[PDB]
Amino acid sequence: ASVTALTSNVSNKRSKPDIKMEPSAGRPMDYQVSITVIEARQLVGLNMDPVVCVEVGDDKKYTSMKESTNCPYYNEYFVFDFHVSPDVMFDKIIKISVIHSKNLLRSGTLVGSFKMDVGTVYSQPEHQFHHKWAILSDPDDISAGLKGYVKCDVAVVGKGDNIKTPHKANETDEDDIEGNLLLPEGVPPERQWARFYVKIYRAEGLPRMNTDLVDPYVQVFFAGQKGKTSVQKSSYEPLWNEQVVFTDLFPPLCKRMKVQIRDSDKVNDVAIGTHFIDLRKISNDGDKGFLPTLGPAWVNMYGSTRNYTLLDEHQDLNEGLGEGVSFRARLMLGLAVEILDTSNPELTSSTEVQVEQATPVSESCTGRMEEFFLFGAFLEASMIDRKNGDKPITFEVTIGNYGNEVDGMSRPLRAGDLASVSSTPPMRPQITDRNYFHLPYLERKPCIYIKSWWPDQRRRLYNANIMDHIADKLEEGLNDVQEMIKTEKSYPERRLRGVLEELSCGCHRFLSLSDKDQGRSSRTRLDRERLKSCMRELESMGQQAKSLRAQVKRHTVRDKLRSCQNFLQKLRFLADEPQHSIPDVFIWMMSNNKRIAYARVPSKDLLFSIVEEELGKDCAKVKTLFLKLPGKRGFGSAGWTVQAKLELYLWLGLSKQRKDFLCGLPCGFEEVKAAQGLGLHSFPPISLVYTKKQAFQLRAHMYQARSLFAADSSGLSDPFARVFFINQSQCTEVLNETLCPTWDQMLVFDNLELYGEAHELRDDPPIIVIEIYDQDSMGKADFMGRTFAKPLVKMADEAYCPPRFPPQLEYYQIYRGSATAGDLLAAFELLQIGPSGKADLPPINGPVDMDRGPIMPVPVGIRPVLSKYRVEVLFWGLRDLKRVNLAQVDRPRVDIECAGKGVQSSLIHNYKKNPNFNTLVKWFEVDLPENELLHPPLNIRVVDCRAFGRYTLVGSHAVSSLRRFIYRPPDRSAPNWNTTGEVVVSMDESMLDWWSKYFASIDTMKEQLRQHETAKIDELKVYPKELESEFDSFEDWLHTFNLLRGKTGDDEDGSTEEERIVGRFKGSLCVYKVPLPEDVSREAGYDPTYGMFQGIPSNDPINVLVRIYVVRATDLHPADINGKADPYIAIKLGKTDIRDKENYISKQLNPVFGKSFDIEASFPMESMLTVAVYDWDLVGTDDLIGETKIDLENRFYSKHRATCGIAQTYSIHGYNIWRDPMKPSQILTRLCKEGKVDGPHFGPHGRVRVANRVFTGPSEIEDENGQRKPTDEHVALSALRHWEDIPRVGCRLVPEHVETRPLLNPDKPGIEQGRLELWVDMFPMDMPAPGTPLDISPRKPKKYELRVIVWNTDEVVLEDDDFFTGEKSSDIFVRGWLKGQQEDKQDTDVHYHSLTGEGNFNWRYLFPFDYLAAEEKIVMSKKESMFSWDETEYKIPARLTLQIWDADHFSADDFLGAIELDLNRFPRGAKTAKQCTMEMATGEVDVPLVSIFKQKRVKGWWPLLARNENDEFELTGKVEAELHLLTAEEAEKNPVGLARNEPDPLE
Ligand SMILES: CCCCCC(=O)OC[C@H](COP(=O)(O)OC[C@H](N)C(=O)O)OC(=O)CCCCC
Ligand SMILES: CCCCCC(=O)OC[C@H](COP(=O)(O)OC[C@H](N)C(=O)O)OC(=O)CCCCC
Ligand SMILES: [Ca+2]
Ligand SMILES: [Ca+2]
Ligand SMILES: [Ca+2]
Ligand SMILES: [Ca+2]
Ligand SMILES: [Ca+2]
Ligand SMILES: [Ca+2]
Ligand SMILES: [Ca+2]
Ligand SMILES: [Ca+2]
Ligand SMILES: [Ca+2]
Repeated sequence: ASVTALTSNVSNKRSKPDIKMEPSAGRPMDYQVSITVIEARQLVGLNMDPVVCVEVGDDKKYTSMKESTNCPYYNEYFVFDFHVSPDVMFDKIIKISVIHSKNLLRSGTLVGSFKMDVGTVYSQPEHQFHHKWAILSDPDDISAGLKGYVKCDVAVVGKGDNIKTPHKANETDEDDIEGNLLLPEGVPPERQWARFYVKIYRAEGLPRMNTDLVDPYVQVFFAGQKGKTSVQKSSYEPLWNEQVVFTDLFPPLCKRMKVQIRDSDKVNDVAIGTHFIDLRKISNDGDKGFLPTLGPAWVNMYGSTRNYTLLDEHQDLNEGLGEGVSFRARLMLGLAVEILDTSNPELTSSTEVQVEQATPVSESCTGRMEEFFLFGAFLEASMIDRKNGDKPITFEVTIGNYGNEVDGMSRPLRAGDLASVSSTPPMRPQITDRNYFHLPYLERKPCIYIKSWWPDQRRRLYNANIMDHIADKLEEGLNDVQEMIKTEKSYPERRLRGVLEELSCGCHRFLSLSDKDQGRSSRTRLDRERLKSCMRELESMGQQAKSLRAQVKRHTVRDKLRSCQNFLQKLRFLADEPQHSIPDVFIWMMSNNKRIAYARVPSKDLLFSIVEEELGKDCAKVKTLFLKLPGKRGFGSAGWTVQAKLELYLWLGLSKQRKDFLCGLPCGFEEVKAAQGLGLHSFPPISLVYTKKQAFQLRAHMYQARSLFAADSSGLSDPFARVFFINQSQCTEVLNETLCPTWDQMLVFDNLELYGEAHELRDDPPIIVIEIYDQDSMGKADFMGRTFAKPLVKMADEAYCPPRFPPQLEYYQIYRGSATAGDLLAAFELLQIGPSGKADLPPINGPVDMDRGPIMPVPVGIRPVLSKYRVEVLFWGLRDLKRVNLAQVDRPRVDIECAGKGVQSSLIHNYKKNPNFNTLVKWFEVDLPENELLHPPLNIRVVDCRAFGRYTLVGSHAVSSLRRFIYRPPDRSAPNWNTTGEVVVSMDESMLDWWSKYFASIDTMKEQLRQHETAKIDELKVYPKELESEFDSFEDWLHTFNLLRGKTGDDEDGSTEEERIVGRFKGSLCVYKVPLPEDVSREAGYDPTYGMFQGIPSNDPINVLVRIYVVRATDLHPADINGKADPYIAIKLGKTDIRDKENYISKQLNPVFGKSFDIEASFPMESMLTVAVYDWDLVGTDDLIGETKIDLENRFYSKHRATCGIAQTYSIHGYNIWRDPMKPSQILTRLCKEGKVDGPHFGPHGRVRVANRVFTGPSEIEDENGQRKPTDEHVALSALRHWEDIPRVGCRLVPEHVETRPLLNPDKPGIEQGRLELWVDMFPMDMPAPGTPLDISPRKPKKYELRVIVWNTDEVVLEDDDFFTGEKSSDIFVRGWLKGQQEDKQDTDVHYHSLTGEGNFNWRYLFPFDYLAAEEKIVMSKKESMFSWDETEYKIPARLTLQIWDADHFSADDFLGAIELDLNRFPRGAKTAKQCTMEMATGEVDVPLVSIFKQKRVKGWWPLLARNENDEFELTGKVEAELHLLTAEEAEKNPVGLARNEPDPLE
């Protein structure tokens, strides 16, 4: 590829800071874990009744009990719902266990368990595992072996996540367990046991917790286990030297460990601080990796404010559930992993959590204590919330507990006797405006200085600073590439190649810097191993960056960019230091000593170094901080207002390195120092008095906004924008009833004073805060959003000349919290008033409209150049207009306005009889910018026309981008438009049904979704998503515009976007430049009454028969207390509201409906199709599982012909019968007549000519009896299948299909909780009517009867011992069933007192059962319990179970052995009892497998196995059996009796 690259910034993203006002982390979000326990195999137990218990967090659910099987089958679906933050969510433990003998009084005996947290599932490629086997292990015994496997799906979805879900085909497979384990990639299939020594040494700096002492201990949580140390009573500096040892599998699938200091109290046990150790960050896998190690090193814990209160509203911060607002404690800590030798018998095999005495460590192992100096300079404090600032305001800086004056001296003491001044002097605020204050610092900036003592682990922070510097440059470069992609700047591939080259240079630079301290003795094992890992990963990263730079091309910019995103995330993951050294710096606003708002600067960001890459990104720089409310108060409505805005200079480093700690400040200040600092050059000042000052003038060219927040009940706003710069604020004018105001207003901040000649003021200007506000009637203003900007600084010596000046308008992203609230098209420049005064400034011109007066416009050269455009609007109709106020909408009219100009539609004089417009096409002319990116949005605004000029607003939609509707002149010289040149294109049955072709299409789709990851059945096209997702929503000529009314909801609660829809406007737009050329006009026709919209179909009402075929549903959300649902299909279309409550499928979460519903709807009025799934309830209302909206109006009028899908092949009989009443010849004739194509010209019956192309195919049809007639329909359907290749009006037609539409619940938004497979046919009733609906009803199971003649038994173990003489014997009888123990169990008579294991039975079982051949499942209908309302259909595997039992007269019968013959895959029986061995039933592949549905008679010997105390299989008996499968029709013709009875007796 090309080698040319760009290194510098081109796209001006640096003038748009992405300031996060809220922390944007730890926000709660709806999560869902769906777990489908499919089956289990090879479970360890004797006569076990296994129940799978599935826990996610604390909630646990159970499957049904399967009786007397070591390989049960469940196919049961569980859904766990949570509303928690992602860190809490991913720490939840998914535990899949198998228990037995559980009843109402006794907890079940545990067989085996599997542990894996939610975050392991979420880190999967599709956030899920599909068809994987959980390795069960004994969690209480390290010497125990494998306890079985549980095949299961585990999936995690957040709000708005999309998962490719595989379709539920017939799983008639014998897939390998060991090749499909439930483990992440890189984890070995056999996992050893290991011990996690969480050594806890001591803690320092604890706050008050009783009123006033504290009694701390440390509780450690790991993988669901917990253990705690002793309580060190009455100590702020506790000392434990105690290790908490967990025994768990390695490598652990629960990857976070929660260390938590707690205070012991008899009233309530309370948390002090919480730190999470990430095991990913302290370990590496593979042979080159290392075991999880940490320490002995300090760890910093953060939480609530340390002042004592009786009730703490920020107690969740002490639990680690949010960002900490104050320093709580620091804790020496270590972690070690020792892999246990499980074969060695000397150590104990128990797994319970030990608390032992750890070996104490010295303080010198963490690094020698060094004196750190922190300096601050509050250059500016503005934008303080007026709800607090009636009283004087201080700013207190604290690092650790140093400088915490108000909460007490919990500080050890480690210039001479320099007293730390950590708080600014109090000063009364002055009014900026009605919402904000500012402190009048002016020339006197207050300063702070804090002396602290920390261990000298600066090397960790330096390495993190280097790698975070590389990550910062990479993130800035990727934002540059994305922004120049979005604004369509030329050649983004050069910028991406330069970014990759710079990333490779930084990765090479890290390796030369990080090895300069290898000789340090105060260096943990984690430091050495992580340094080696980071060096290896960054060298591999530099090589991968060079390789990816070699692959960047023009068309491949958009897919190498996400490849660089995982580089960015790997640098961010590696850049976090798990061994904390210096705690973060906190800056707090106070008033009357009450803590109000905080900022938290990371300590490594302020650290000083000689090397530029080791230097922190905020060290010796003026940092813009936005203080926020602590805890949950910074979220939502309370966190909307800016609490404060600081320009805070900060420096941190050693006290030996503080010679240049004032170098980053603006020049021209005099240091005012305390009484201790008189005559001392090195003493830091308590304030700066600036003598230099520079006059400035900021111009805010606020031209336009778009897509703004709606803060009025009409769905609109009255937005005006307030611009904040330093200590001043100015407002634009209020524009009424719009969400896209064109203010066109320049705000001039005259004679500003910038104190001090700032270092690099051109490259780092002060930030501008822009706040939108909805003006209201009696005087308040709703917060409408906030964006940030950086002005283009023009110095006095600079010329106001291109290419830098005048600044162009750019879009600044507006936010309300975290939600996007539109864009602000504005430009900002910061012009210095020179020595000559204001004459050097560019001229300020008067307004074009003289009535505006003192309001200045955006000047020429900054405002966009306008050109004439014509917007042509098609007014197709208005659908589903909801009630405005209480009344109905009766005379609607559509006013469409763009950039002040506009047109109004014809008034619909009566909405009910015909919601249509008399004039279909109207147009207006409007000046729009040359740049298509700067085009203002077009507003659709439907009003209800009452009498006497009184209009009420029904709804409003904002078309944000007009570029979809922009008519460029099409290229008709392309070879696709060529219509000349001849092109030639060439081409046990009676048991098939629609399910045959459906399963064939499902298999074809399943292999087609695996192709890109690297007799014959005619098929259809199964879509994994909606049909709209394939055919671009059928919006080829007709578009939908959802009208909205009411206020937009908040980011957490309130209204939602789908609730605010009060109607739909049907129509299209076509925007083109004026004048349009005449040849372009005649290429598009341009009839004067239709404009650009040629080929528009008839607007008249037409009756349409809508036939909805509902096939099945998958993964339905449970809506009953038993974890299941009783789904039925409820379809709403127009006035027809079918609710099929009589045909519900009871207790099924994957129902097979097989239904068809006929609804006659008057199109285009009755066109919103709502197919819903409802859980039927015996008492109370039926619950909505989910629903989908299909919008048949787009389907009916589309050029894709979405009315009826066209089949792959044509026939008039059988499973592939042609559904459409219009034959393929008629469809081809209609498509040629509508498209004005010459044709279809049928010559001989095997060919047709459509335009320049000739199709050929078979020429004869089959009329159901083997006889043939000549026909034209095969070649017509071949032409219809290749209709996309037609040159002039060719189009990909909709095939016969089954679409998978997600089911959405408004009560549980954002999470898909169902997948309804369906398809919709539409037939106009003025055409000939279709026939009967297709029989897509589910397959009736074929009736069978399996006859199992148990002849004899041999070598049965003798269970009984004689009480008087002592010889062994056994009362052998055989127990057999096919469906279950409570439904098909039959026992032979007892062969009493067998002294050798030989039994003689000659006993015939009969097992009548219903069978589905495709699913290989026995179908049976039975009640779930005795107290149940209805019979439930169950599908179980066809498995014959034969068991040997010993009959006891005075006790229960004793289980001896069993075999579970799968009737499709059971081994062949041996010819004699001698040839029967252990290897037939176990995992040896050398024994061939036989299906009884093919062989139809198998006689032989089979082994019966039982597990002893050593958990191994042993041969406890052999049985001779004669399986003989018959149909029911064969069984009635040849009847036999039970046991030995007539007919066909047995001896
Ligand atoms: C007394 C026995 C209580 C047993 C526990 C209990 O509360 O059962 C509620 C039952 C079942 O209702 P659902 O299946 O919708 O609740 C399940 C829910 N949708 C979910 O999915 O969580 O309803 C009634 O008894 C009728 C109430 C209204 C009567 C007018
Ligand atoms: C012979 C007695 C029959 C009694 C039949 C009866 O009353 O059934 C109602 C329910 C059981 O109904 P389903 O679980 O099938 O719920 C149906 C569907 N899933 C729903 O959601 O509603 O009974 C109980 O809860 C305990 C009753 C104890 C009565 C002593
Ligand atoms: Ca206490
Ligand atoms: Ca309002
Ligand atoms: Ca308002
Ligand atoms: Ca229910
Ligand atoms: Ca129900
Ligand atoms: Ca209900
Ligand atoms: Ca016995
Ligand atoms: Ca006995
Ligand atoms: Ca017994």
